[PDB]
Amino acid sequence: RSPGVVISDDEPGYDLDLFCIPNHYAEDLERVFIPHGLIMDRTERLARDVMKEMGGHHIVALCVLKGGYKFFADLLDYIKALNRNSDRSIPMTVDFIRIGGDDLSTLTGKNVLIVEDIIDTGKTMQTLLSLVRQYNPKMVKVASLLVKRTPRSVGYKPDFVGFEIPDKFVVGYALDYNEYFRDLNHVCVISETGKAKYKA
Amino acid sequence: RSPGVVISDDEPGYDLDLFCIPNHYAEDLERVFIPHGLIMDRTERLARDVMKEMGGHHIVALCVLKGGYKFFADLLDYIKALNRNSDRSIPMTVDFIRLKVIGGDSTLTGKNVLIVEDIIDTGKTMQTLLSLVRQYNPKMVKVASLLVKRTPRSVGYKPDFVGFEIPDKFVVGYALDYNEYFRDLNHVCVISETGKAKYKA
Amino acid sequence: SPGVVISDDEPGYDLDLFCIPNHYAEDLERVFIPHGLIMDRTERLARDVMKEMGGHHIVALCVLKGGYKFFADLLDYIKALNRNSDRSIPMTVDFIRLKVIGGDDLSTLTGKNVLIVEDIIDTGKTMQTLLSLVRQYNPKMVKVASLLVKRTPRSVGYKPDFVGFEIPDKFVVGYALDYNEYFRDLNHVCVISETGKAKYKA
Amino acid sequence: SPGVVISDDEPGYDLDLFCIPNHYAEDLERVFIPHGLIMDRTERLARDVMKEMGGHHIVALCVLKGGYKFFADLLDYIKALNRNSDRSIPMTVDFIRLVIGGLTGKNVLIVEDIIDTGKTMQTLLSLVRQYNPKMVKVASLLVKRTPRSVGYKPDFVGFEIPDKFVVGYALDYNEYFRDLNHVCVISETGKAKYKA
Ligand SMILES: NCCCN(CCn1cnc2c(=O)[nH]c(N)nc21)CCP(=O)(O)O
Ligand SMILES: NCCCN(CCn1cnc2c(=O)[nH]c(N)nc21)CCP(=O)(O)O
Ligand SMILES: NCCCN(CCn1cnc2c(=O)[nH]c(N)nc21)CCP(=O)(O)O
Ligand SMILES: NCCCN(CCn1cnc2c(=O)[nH]c(N)nc21)CCP(=O)(O)O
Ligand SMILES: [Mg+2]
Ligand SMILES: [Mg+2]
Ligand SMILES: [Mg+2]
Ligand SMILES: [Mg+2]
Repeated sequence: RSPGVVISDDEPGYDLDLFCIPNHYAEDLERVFIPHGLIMDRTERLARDVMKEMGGHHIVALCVLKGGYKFFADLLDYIKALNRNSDRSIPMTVDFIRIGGDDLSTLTGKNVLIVEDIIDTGKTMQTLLSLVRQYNPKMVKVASLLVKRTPRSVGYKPDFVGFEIPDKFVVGYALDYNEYFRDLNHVCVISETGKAKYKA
Repeated sequence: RSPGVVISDDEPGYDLDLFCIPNHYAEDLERVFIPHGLIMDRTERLARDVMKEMGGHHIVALCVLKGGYKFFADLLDYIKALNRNSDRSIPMTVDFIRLKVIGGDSTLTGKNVLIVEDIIDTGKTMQTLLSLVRQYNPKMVKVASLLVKRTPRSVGYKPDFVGFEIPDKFVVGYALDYNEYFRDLNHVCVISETGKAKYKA
Repeated sequence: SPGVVISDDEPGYDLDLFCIPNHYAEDLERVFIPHGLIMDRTERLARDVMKEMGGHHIVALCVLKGGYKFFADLLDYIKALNRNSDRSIPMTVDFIRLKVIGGDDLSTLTGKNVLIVEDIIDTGKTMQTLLSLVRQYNPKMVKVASLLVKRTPRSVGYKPDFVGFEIPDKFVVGYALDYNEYFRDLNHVCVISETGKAKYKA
Repeated sequence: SPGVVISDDEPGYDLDLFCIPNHYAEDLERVFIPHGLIMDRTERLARDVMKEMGGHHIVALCVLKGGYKFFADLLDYIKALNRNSDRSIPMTVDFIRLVIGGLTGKNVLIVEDIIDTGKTMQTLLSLVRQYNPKMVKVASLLVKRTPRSVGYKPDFVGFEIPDKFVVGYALDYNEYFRDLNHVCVISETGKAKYKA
């Protein structure tokens, strides 16, 4: 339904000085695009949407490592918060994929929620949705923190979107650039003095 | 030095549907203006700034009720987080004051005083308060305000710590109110036309 | 529900097991109630309150100074419920201390669901007075939420409607509870060391 | 520091004193370790880690699945220290499932939910020693007192618990009770319903 929080092309983002930033990343980042707390507030709402739509059956929460781990944890924490303060409640099991994970035979007949960090071309998720559906789940839904407006898009749209962003390489909140920037709490844009430095 | 997070005049804010909003305010709000989480992030840095400038002597944190209570609580929580996770720290003491003055209290003498306010608009409230505080000779007076409005009506006061500098729009939430309502709202938001009419006094 | 009961011989926790402000390092003896334990109890307390007072407009009344942390945290959890359910109720806030100095005219309490938030009940005198006073303005309901309740011989016998913890007859500090204005800037509820009790004596 | 010690006669907490998920209302006996208590212990655990390993680049290795919640929180506190200190030391994240999932010349922080016999941690240690790093330390949320123990004692311990079977906070019982804030003790009805 919703395209998520839409971030425009001309969005300047925030100065790093305005926030508390992991200072081993001072000169490598351009601006802060999505502050940690903004992600949290958005994730809280997403959690309520997920429960409204899939909270009528047992849910299997599928975390796509590594970039999705932070989103996955916070999303589940907000779901768990709903489940212990409402009369409506569904049990959840958790799984982790990259390669690994449990036998996807456990997905049969269950409500599967795939949790991803970002959709670019959409190829990764199409491949994943292809492989999951061959085990006939009761329901497959996909929640992605980010969706990128890009000419290379297939045209796939996930079921839950946190943020729709421009075609710029974002890092932070578990999103990496060659395994760097994962320990950053905010989603920020990597600079050239950060790209060339951490390249390859 | 820092004017805080500058919110542009053409800032659209956020559609309500994207966030979790209290049901009884569903039709009373127009947009989410400053999301609760953004306030926390900015406040976290603000706590570090305060500790850099005032972390030398015993401080008295003065809360300007009612609107400042949320910001007061969170800012103190962030400062306390620093105090218990760092080598050197500074002991704090808390006082409360409401202005027409209804609160107390002369205890500010010789102490580092941190006044915590929700929003500076014309500057009169703070000017008055600062005169009343300087009446009793504190070692230092500092003001942290969550919001500072850009308005021609401004006398020209600028606090030492600012979270967000905003346009001349009437905001509510995060303890800020409209005729005592909307204090029970985490986000800073803009009132709808129906909302203004419903809670009009 | 008397809340979480703490026995008279509860040793508490060694300070070395938790993160405490170093400027209180030699001023405290044991951690009595960890801050996180307080939050969890407070989460359940918020649900109970809405279950009982969610019917009509709520006026939350904070008893300064000691109750500000509990008040802010209790109301945060209540707000979390209000924006995640289909049914929510408006809530206005007020601040008093500790006669009633400061605060709005108590006539505004007329007809509303009044919820009084206090840090600690000892003799019960402070609360019984305030209750009798508030009842004069004929509100639909008056309920008292208190973080702590002491088991003391001096007790008149008042029992609040919502209790976080029932504690022994020791003097505790932290979570906005003070010893001569000190220790309010402490996250955990703790007991004072004799060295600290002597340092901040009045 | 042997961590927080929970005695054998620990009655735990009555479920009615806390907020608990509906679907586990009868599957639980007592709340054993409140979520908030876990956070407070973890916060102090983070400063212990930074005291010991915070001079060099750390690689935090998460042990799936049970350790994921403790791993996330412990990292958040370390990251919080890291962006409030003056000497911000970088850290990378790795994941391993025990061997389904899965450094040389780096500092490794292994993060685990619970030490029981030590068989899991023993294997992982010998499986990490092969890659030859600089330093390896182990952080475990729980260390269970048991006669079936090899006698391994990790470098960082949150809580020392009696020989009871606890669930919650990503610790499971046949993959259930992971969606639970507090560490709790299973009810006998719960053992029967979710048996495999
Ligand atoms: N082969 C891939 C790893 C992940 N890809 C995402 C890589 N990626 C694509 N864009 C970004 C980005 O802005 N930041 C980060 N950290 N990663 C990015 C999949 C995106 P899709 O095009 O298959 O839908
Ligand atoms: N006499 C009163 C205190 C409140 N005023 C703030 C009133 N105020 C001024 N602007 C706003 C607003 O946008 N929202 C809310 N809730 N209140 C607002 C003080 C601002 P200043 O003009 O003395 O510097
Ligand atoms: N508003 C006033 C006085 C404070 N009293 C509480 C003082 N007090 C009573 N016990 C304690 C304690 O253990 N710690 C702290 N900080 N304060 C304590 C009120 C309790 P009561 O009138 O119902 O007997
Ligand atoms: N990798 C997995 C699990 C095996 N053990 C965990 C099994 N285990 C041992 N005790 C418990 C318990 O109390 N709760 C839960 N959920 N699991 C428990 C690890 C401890 P060890 O016996 O290898 O030294
Ligand atoms: Mg991915
Ligand atoms: Mg004001
Ligand atoms: Mg009191
Ligand atoms: Mg394990």
